[PDB]
Amino acid sequence: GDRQGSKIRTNIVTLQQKDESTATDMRELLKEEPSIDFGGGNGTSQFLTLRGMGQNSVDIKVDNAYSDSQILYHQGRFIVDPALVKVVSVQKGAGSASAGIGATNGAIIAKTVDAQDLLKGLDKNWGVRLNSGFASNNGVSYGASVFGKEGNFDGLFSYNRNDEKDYEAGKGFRNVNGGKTVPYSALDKRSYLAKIGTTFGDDDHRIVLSHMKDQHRGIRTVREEFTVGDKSSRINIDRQAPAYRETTQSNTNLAYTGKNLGFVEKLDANAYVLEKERYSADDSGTGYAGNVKGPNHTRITTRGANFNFDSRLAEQTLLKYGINYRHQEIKPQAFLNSKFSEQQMKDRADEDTVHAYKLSNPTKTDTGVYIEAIHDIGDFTLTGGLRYDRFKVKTHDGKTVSSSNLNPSFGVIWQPHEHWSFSASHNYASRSPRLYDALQTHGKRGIISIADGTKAERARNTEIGFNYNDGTFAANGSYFWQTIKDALANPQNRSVAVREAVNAGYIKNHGYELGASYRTGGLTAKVGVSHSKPRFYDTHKDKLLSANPEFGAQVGRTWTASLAYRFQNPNLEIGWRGRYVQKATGSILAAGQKDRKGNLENVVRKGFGVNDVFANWKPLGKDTLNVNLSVNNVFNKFYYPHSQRWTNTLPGVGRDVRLGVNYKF
Amino acid sequence: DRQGSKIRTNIVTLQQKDESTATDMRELLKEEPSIDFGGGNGTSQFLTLRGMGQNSVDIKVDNAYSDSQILYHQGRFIVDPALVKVVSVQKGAGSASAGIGATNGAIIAKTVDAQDLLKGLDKNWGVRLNSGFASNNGVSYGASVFGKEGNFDGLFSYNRNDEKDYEAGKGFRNVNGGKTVPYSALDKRSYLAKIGTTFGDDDHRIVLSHMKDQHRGIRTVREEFTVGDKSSRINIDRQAPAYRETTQSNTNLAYTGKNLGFVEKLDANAYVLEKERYSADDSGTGYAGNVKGPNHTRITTRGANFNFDSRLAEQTLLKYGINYRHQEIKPQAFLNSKFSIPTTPMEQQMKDRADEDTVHAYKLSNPTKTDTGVYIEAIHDIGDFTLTGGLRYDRFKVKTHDGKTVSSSNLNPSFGVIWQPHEHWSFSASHNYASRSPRLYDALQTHGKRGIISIADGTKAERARNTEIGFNYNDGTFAANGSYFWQTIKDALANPQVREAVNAGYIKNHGYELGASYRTGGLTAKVGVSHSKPRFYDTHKDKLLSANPEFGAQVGRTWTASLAYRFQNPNLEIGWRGRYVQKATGSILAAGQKDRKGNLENVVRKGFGVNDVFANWKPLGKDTLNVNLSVNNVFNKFYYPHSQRWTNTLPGVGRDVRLGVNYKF
Amino acid sequence: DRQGSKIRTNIVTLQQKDESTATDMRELLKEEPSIDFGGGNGTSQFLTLRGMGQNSVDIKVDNAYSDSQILYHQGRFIVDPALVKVVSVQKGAGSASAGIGATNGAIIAKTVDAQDLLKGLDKNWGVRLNSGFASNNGVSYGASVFGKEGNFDGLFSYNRNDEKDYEAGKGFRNVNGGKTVPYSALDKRSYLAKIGTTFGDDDHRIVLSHMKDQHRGIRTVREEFTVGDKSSRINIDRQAPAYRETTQSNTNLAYTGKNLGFVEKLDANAYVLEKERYSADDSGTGYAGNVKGPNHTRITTRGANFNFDSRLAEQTLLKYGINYRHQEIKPQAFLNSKFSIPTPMEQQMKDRADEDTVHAYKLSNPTKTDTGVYIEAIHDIGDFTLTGGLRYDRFKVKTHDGKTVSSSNLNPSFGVIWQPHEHWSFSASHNYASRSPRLYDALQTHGKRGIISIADGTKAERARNTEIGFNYNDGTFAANGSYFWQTIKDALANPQAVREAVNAGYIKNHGYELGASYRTGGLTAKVGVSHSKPRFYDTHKDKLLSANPEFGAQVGRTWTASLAYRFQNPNLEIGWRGRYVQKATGSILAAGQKNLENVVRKGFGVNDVFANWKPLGKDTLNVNLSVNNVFNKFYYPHSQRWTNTLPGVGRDVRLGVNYKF
Ligand SMILES: CCCCCCCCOCCOCCOCCOCCOCCO
Ligand SMILES: CCCCCCCCOCCOCCOCCOCCOCCO
Repeated sequence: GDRQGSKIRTNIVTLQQKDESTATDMRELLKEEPSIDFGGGNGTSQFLTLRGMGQNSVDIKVDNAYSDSQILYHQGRFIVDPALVKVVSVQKGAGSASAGIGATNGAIIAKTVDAQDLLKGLDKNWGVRLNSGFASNNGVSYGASVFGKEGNFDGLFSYNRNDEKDYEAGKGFRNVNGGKTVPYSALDKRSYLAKIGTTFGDDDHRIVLSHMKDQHRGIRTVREEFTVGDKSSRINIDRQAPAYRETTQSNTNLAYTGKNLGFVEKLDANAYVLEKERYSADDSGTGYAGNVKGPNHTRITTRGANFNFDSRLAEQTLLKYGINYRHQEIKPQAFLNSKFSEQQMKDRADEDTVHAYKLSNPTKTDTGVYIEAIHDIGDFTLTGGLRYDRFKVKTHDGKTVSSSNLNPSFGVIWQPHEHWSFSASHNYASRSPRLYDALQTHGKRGIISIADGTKAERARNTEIGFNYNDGTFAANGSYFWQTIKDALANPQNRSVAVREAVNAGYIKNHGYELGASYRTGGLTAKVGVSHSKPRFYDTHKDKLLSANPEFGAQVGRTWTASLAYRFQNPNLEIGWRGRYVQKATGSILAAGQKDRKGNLENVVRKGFGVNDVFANWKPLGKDTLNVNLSVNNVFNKFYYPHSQRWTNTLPGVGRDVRLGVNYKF
Repeated sequence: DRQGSKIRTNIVTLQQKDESTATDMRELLKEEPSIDFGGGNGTSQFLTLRGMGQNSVDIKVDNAYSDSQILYHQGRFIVDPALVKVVSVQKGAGSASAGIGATNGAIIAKTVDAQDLLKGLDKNWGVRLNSGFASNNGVSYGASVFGKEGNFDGLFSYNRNDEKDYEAGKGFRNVNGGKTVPYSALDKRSYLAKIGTTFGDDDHRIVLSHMKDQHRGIRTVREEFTVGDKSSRINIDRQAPAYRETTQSNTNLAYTGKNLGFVEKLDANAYVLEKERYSADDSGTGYAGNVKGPNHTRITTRGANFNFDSRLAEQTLLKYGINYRHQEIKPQAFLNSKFSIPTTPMEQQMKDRADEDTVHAYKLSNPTKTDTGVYIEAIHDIGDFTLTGGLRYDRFKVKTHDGKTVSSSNLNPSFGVIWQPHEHWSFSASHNYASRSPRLYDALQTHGKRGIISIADGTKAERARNTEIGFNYNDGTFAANGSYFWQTIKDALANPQVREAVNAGYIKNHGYELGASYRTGGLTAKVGVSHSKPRFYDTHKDKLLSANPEFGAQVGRTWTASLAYRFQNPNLEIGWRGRYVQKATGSILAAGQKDRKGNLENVVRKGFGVNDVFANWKPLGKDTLNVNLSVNNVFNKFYYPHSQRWTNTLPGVGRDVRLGVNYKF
Repeated sequence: DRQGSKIRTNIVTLQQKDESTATDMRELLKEEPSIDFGGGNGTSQFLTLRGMGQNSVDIKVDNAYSDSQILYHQGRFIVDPALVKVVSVQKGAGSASAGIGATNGAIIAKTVDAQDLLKGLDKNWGVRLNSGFASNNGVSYGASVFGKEGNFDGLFSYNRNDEKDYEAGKGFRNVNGGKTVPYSALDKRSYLAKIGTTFGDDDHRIVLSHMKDQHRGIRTVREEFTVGDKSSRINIDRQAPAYRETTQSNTNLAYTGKNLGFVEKLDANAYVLEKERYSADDSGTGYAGNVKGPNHTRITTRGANFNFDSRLAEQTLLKYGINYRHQEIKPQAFLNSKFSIPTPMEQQMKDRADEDTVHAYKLSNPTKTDTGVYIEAIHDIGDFTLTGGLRYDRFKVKTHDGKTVSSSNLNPSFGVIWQPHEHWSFSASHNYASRSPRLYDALQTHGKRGIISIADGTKAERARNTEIGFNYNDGTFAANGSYFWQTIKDALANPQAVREAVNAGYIKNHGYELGASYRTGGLTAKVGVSHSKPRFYDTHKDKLLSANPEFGAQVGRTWTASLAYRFQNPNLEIGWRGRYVQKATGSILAAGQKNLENVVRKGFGVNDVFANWKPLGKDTLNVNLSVNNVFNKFYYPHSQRWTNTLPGVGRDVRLGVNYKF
């Protein structure tokens, strides 16, 4: 099983569990997980943090494809729709050698659903699955899926839609027209999956071809992390200029797995193309896009491939080795550059420089080779590995800078008794600079480059853990220490017309997680707690590190608990679930954060509890029909989650009563 | 049905509807002489019952209904008959169990169910496909899947009707000199999703339902008009056509329990009904505040109804229950601050300048209206008399967009007698009181850019006093019915008095309806005639009632007739149908209506007659396959219907040849 | 087929199309040397046949076709092959039964039917799913449901093809220095709805059918160009991209009765064809009158055809029938009143009197009515088949000023086929046909730029097409050849404040086509070449004929070939396909196009490799892999303007799957 205490949590959500839930986003789906925290709002209003660390350092992997770029820092990076997914797992902090590219701070890892998963409940080779959803606060959802198998072939198509209105925050929230809803938080969210696959050669070989699309549309504000405030605020209707928007994530993926190949005992490979888009119907009121009148379209394309081989050197020792490749390219619609604008000469001088550049699409190439030995001796499992990682960054001025890193990793698990493991690991990993914001790449605000020696961030993550499980009771614990050198955030002047990415500091993180469960005769009891302390230490004279929630947030210590009971007759689980986040204090920046004026901020944030009760009934006895009812945020709590800025941005959803149905025939 | 012609239950049956070629209520209910629809597609249409408009008459689907509107230049939304299984009608003030607002009657529809679709089939699941062509000018299709497992049942239906600009009858010429009515094309879609359980000896049922009904296309600001000459008020610039979606959605939870002791039967309903207007650009829409780019306007209607039947004795039933409805209108944004009165002269701009300040100073909230009623009704059979007594207590509460709140309440008695002396005869009389609360202002004007719309301090509900008599003859071959009615309605409200909603006068209506039918060996013959005379008497100094079609129309005496013959081999029915409306004369306003420049309008409306031939064949003898052929408006008559404005707005559909197949397996 | 190469029936089969990865006609018909398509996506494309453009060549689906256009800066709409079950081609002037306007030929397509989809299945209903992936750069999918109960049948197909800006071949650079062609992305959707009945000993059939084909995306004013440098006439401002939908719809009622006695066969068709352009904002569109906000422009085409075959004797068939078509263009609004000539004085005064006249016109939707009656006798004697025919064609044009002008024509046709041996045919035909004036551009009909009328005597174009051919086929080897000569009198192009459609010259064309094939046990080899020479000759003093690609292009001599092997086990065909077009020279204008242009168009080759696999052996599952333009060749095709408009798609790797159950 999982034996690194709490640092690798495999299959946190299973498809069969997910079908008993009423959630239609990751935020509600992973709320029992204390180290994970989502900001408020719909879609890409949301930021995610893991052990306090943001999506600058934590990735969401679906079918083993992931970008590390972003569209705009006033919104978070795209979070996949769980309707597509069959499993979610998590890996925290710096990973081992087989972990892939950029594993400094960890990842949400998801696999899309397959034909065999959907056929599960049925006694035949094809099937249909319908679902619908109703939410009082305030949405409607449905989907369908058709799937099957003939000879050595299988396939599926799933369409899902979730049409969500402006959500009502908890009690006491008032929106400036004096309503209870959060302006421009409506989103029409659609996804599809198309898969075809073949399994051949004694079932030891499989090729799967997959296309996924995940899309959000609606009238959204420039800056999705805020709504519209009072006309006297910086977040008023004019500055925030809502306009129709679509933001999309698409992935075509080819995947192969072979087993018992003689020359190797298992091989996994993946080649994909991931597209991230922003489309806006009018960008006149969008400063960041260069105020581009009418439709505007921004792309990020990610091409990747991974190969992974497992070779057995002896009954007790496995050798994993492989290679990762990823290329990312950002495409503005048009470069804007030529439009960039008593001793101002120095400025006309600057003006003439920007105009003089001829800009190209920025790219970034990451590649890595790795080996890992996993050796079992006595009731110890020892893991040794190494990665060699290089990147190359070509910014929009054509400037190219690369570097490379050698990253060792060591891990021990000890399992003395059959109910016990204990763990320790010491993992190094590196993470290449990120390209600037895709939406700002047109270069209208000046040129964004990279300094000559700039290098990758490099993490040294040490941690210990234990797992207990005796079949009734379970528990796990993790303590971790993280240092990351050469952190990069905002660019340095070389006057503010031309700037360069630079290493600018270091990062500390440390903390703990506990979890326990109790299982008997239909009763399922659970508790968990997590606290961590991300800190960003400026090292550069112009202090360029950032408290942008993308990097992290100092989240309150977080408790979660659940209590559920499953009746033998009728087949019905009812239960309660709560999440309590304590009061939090302090910026992620050790020197503190400022305020557009430049003034110290006394970052404080309130604790709050959210409580939910739910029910799953299975009127037919099988998992072919699920009727689910939930009432989330029972007490209609008014609150702001912690992973976002601390000023009063976007509250949690007020109370919400949901009825979902899925049905398989 | 024994109130002569005042309650017509099941005017349209599903099995009849499958033999028809109609795709809207207007064509479906054309044999009904008291019902009249204005010209044009979708919400261009106004409906009148006994000459009374959608201000006083509601369409109820699954016992959910709003009384609000989007904009007075269009009619209120008329459900797609593709969704429905039955249509019924109740005219004038209803009895106590009728629900909220029953002063003038209602079209009442129920959506289709699993058991209705399984009708023709000898199994527990099925599919239904349909297809339609219309020469003038459209194409339609749909599919439906439905079934039953254990105590469960469900269905999904999709229907689409893609209609082009229609050609009017002969001699119509459109201003480019074409024969089609500009911007009358609509792409009309509907869905139904339902899931239900029947349990407990078949005496209990819970059904959960979602319906969506949507029209899209390039439509004019003001759908009651097309585009006229560039010299008219209805020219291309003023009418500024643009893409639009207008939508009716309902999620509905319905419960019925039977044989529960003291309660012989219980019916209950809780629902959320959404009405929406979406426009892709509202720059040329004055009424929306000339809002540039996309614009959404919402009306949300939450309701619940509970209804109990208790049996006090074998001949007496007691009905009692409670109705609750909350309506809330949501503009996309209040506009308030941009209130502006042009100079254009005149030299009394003074007070203007003042009013401009008045208006910018408000803070506006979404208007709401809450209606609630408790009622009791006894139905007593003695000798060959059936007596009905009832009472309703109704209250409302109106919160306008300035936050002002005004309520009132009413106690509404109702008495009804049916006498059935012979088995072929009934005679009837009723004396029914009912009330109807003020309507909220137009949803699309709620933003307040044209000024503040409030409600005066003592304003109260309209109150109807409807007396009527009737008879029903039926001997198995020959049938007939007749109704005479008289209607007084006190405290009529129309245009506001910052302006406020006030009571401004009273309404009269009287008239009659006769019908008769003749059925014997294959032949079926029918006739019907109806005439009413709605009159609106001003009481206020500013004359404040309105000749808007919403309120009503003086419609010509209307005759309908049909003759059809069902052959036995093939199973084929061929028939003629005709509808003839005589010339009508006045305004609905007793003192006369005035034309923009304030002059009295000499309201005159031509008579016309429309003839239709149709055929229904059943190639297999069962009802599981219908092939329907029709030609409507055979003589390609050019005319204007009466329920709309009298100037020449939107003509009837010219001649139209239609083919429709439905098939169920 | 026995007219050498002039009539190619069933060039594309449904069964073949299912093994292909192509999602447009251009890639589907690339092995056809006489057909050439311009560069770009959707209506950026021009078609030529024997060097003749869409001004004279039609696309007929289910025997319905318009001859009107939206705007001359884009080509006429080309149907999506996802709808079709067959494509066929008829070149030059047709015989009498060919329909209206058959001066220069037509691509001919039939939409798919229930029986075609049921093909591989052993039951009365079925589903078909498909998906596509394209590296450069798109994704596609669709679904179809279909069946049969008693005497009746029906189908619904939906198809969608979401295409990104395409990357051109190597060395192309776009002005932001990318490799993609700006605004060449299109979201392309089609659906088909059909219901039919077959009755009366299977000798009678009625089919009702509705089809819609639609392209949407951000597109430029003038789709034949992208966006060039800000110093060019094709810069971002002039080209003002904006959201656009362009749509072809057809509702069709079709009847066929057989062996009805005297009448051996009857085919009839009555249909309504809609062509539509919708734009979200036309402010930067000069041609639409700079109409602010949404704008939509329509062309409606109502037609009917009736065709009878009567057998006068075992050896002689008589065909006769009648063709009717009405076309009406509808602007959103006439604009007429705002005509304005920019500000010498002596011309100014003329100018200001001009706008007064324009402003006095009250304008109506232009219409055109075409009708024709025909008879053809087909007579078989010895090993000769002789064909004699006659058409009488009239038209009536009502332009936007209400002016009406008609003419009529009597068009004879003669054809001989001689089949001396069973492996041999030889052919000749001498066919006259006429083609009525086309209405001005739909999108310009508003008349803001002035009034567009028709001169008093103007008449139809009239083609005299003579040609010879041969067909060899012995079961293993096959070859065909065609030579043709075309003269067309009274060509019309550009108008003579108030301007007038006129006859302004003539057109000549000649050339050849040759094909050859070789088929032996799984192996299939094919080659072809085609060369033609369209030439427009001004007759009018103001030189009025046009070099726009609508009318044609001097394409380079074109070679195609392919080589494929089909293995028995697995059921896999792999092959190669080439299309090389030689360098070209010259205008279609005999006197040259203008400031005189020396027209030169470079040659190029395109190579593709492809595989089709049937993992189940039935035709119910096809897995398709192709790589088109393997060597990533950078080029401009010839059926477009010679300047450097829109290049060939670069290299593109595709996988497509269809499955039937
Ligand atoms: C618009 C983007 C969203 C749609 C996603 C689909 C796009 C196309 O993707 C291609 C990937 O292939 C999926 C294969 O599905 C087609 C084959 O159907 C299944 C037949 O195989 C079952 C064999 O028993
Ligand atoms: C200018 C006039 C000529 C126009 C002709 C165009 C006609 C358009 O045809 C297609 C649309 O048809 C829709 C109406 O459907 C009529 C159905 O009649 C068919 C009878 O079939 C009997 C079944 O046994």
